[PDB]
Amino acid sequence: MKRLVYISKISSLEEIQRIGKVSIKNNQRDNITGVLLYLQGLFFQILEGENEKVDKLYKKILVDDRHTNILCLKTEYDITDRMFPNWAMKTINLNENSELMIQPIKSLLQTITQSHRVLEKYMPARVIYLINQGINPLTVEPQLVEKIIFFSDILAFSTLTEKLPVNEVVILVNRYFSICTRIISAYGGEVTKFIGDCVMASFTKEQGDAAIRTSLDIISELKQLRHHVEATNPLHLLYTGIGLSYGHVIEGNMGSSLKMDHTLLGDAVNVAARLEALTRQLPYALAFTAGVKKCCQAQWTFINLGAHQVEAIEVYTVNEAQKYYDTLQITQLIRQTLE
Amino acid sequence: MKRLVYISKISGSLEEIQRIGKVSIKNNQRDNITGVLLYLQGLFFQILEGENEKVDKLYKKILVDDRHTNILCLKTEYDITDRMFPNWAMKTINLNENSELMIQPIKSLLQTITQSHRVLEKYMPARVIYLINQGINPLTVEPQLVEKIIFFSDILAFSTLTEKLPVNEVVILVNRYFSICTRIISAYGGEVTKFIGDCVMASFTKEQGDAAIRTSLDIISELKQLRHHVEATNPLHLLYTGIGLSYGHVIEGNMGSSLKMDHTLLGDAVNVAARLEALTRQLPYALAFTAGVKKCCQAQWTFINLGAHQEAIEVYTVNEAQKYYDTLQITQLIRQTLE
Ligand SMILES: Cc1cc2nc3c(=O)[nH]c(=O)nc-3n(C[C@H](O)[C@H](O)[C@H](O)COP(=O)(O)O)c2cc1C
Ligand SMILES: Cc1cc2nc3c(=O)[nH]c(=O)nc-3n(C[C@H](O)[C@H](O)[C@H](O)COP(=O)(O)O)c2cc1C
Ligand SMILES: [Cl-]
Ligand SMILES: [Cl-]
Repeated sequence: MKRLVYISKISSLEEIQRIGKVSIKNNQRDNITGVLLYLQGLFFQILEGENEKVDKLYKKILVDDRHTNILCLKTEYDITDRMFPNWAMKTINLNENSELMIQPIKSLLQTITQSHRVLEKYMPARVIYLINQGINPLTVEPQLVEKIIFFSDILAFSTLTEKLPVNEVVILVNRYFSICTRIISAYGGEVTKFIGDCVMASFTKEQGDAAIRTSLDIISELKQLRHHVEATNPLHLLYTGIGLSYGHVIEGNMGSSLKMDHTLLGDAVNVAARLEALTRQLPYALAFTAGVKKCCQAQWTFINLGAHQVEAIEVYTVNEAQKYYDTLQITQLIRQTLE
Repeated sequence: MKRLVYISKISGSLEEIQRIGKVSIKNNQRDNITGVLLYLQGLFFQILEGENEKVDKLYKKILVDDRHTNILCLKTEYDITDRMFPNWAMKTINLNENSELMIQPIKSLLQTITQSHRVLEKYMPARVIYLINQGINPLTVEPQLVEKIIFFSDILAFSTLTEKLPVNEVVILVNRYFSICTRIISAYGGEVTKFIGDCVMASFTKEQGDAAIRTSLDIISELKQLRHHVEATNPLHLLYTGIGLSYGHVIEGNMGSSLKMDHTLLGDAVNVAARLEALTRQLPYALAFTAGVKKCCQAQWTFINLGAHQEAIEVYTVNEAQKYYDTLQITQLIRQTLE
């Protein structure tokens, strides 16, 4: 038996009662007990029952359109007892509870949960996934894994920061991060960090083609954006270069009780970064290693760009990543445009 | 009138908890402070309301109390119209001793969300924790151009250490290095912003020039003590660092999309500090910084000019940062030891 807890965000009061009625019916049939609280636009649900049976329900609740931003906070895998043996699904509306002695607990709960939701927006997606799976991020051991590492950043970003107002730079950076995160995630990748204007992400060794396609789609969407906007919009000057590496990296949660983070340790991270920087002096906006190339099964036109020093290593690209522009001219054009 | 909420962990008894309750009633009666103290599973929740001078005066007293630790103020309300608890000088509730069944769901939800909250706090940038502690929602703060000293430190010959050490040995070594850097940076008023691979990124204000140099020297010194504290079979015996400091304008604030948010620092100084840390590999000093950092220093260091490096930039260090070893020889030692 196992018991899990999740919180969610509500997307009218009668419909909630309908939910509760359905749950009472469905859960008694499956020996599932639990509770549904709601307060100030948030849902709280505890569910317990047979391991297989709770999972089917949770999948239904996940795809349910009535709530969004679902996060499973805790899972307990071999519970000796149930917490609510008699409740198929007790609905408790903490909004219309006016009892004074419950008001401090209720107020603290709302404050702490809202604060928790704010913090969730800064978490690495890999930690959120771990928590959703019932794994303690603080105790899980890091592992060596084979990964494709993705690095991209904004062309001539120092020139742009030098010549643009604060809000313009932030709007531009936010648009860039938005387009990178959306495309990376669409292809199954995971964004690791933003470092300045750099986007760091990782794909699995089975996602070589997806990484190439992510890189091409980001470049392609930037080119569209550049001719979507007027020439007074800074977005008209947004270009990117992309580096990809493949290797062994130690993935996990690192640090101390004072400060934690999710990190990838290994040479491939630095190689991807150097390759991304190398695209400035290349006729292509995407550079990757032989290891990345070997993870690809599609019929790309790989182009060998010789050995370069980051030891020297072979550097490849695909034909479709070729620049329709000259890079040095572009940075000068950016400089002159901002005069 | 001011109302604030905070949570804390108990350091290190029912009669002692009730003694806290009685002292608070007396003092709060004196200063027209009302509120609620709540205890649950080694955790403290307290709500305090009153006029500004008195609640701050009490809060400073509460921070220094040795009975609780890891104090975080979650919300602050200013010039409030009403009191939330007009009639309670200090109502102490021990939810551990509450056996009521109807309260058990809310009590369980509070414990779970608070414990998850404390875990999430560890992953936050120190600037976000700071903003929350000031009763400011970090998500509503607008980015600002500010003058910052940027700090970068990483592990020497880390590529060799990852290649030749087991995963668990690498993790113990990186955790200890992160543990040491975070403690010292934080002790000196610096803010750790994130870990990138084996690198620690932090920022200091322009008024903390000496504190940043002292932070760097202290980390180096503590690594030196540790290297001779341990046996030669311990990976910690081979742990060295290089440190880079830069000074310049950076944009600070929340950036990204609905898919991924983060606290980022945008600016030329971020890249410069990273390159200077890497530059220490080929210098007889473990610390390298720009001229702007040197101008932020009021203490009488022996600054040493290491010329210009790559537009070129001028590099400085302090005589105190000199290595008692040759760096190439130390790298060869690291590889020869691991055979
Ligand atoms: C917040 C929330 C909690 C829910 N909890 C339960 C639950 O505990 N048990 C249950 O059977 N259904 C629950 N539901 C939704 C129903 O599973 C779903 O609407 C219905 O069962 C679909 O019926 P079907 O299986 O015939 O498609 C919940 C929905 C929401 C939005
Ligand atoms: C969790 C916790 C909550 C506390 N709350 C209050 C409080 O609300 N009011 C108060 O005067 N002291 C509170 N105290 C303790 C104060 O520091 C107290 O005034 C101190 O222990 C004794 O003060 P005194 O030396 O001036 O007599 C609290 C302590 C703890 C650990
Ligand atoms: Cl693929
Ligand atoms: Cl990382």
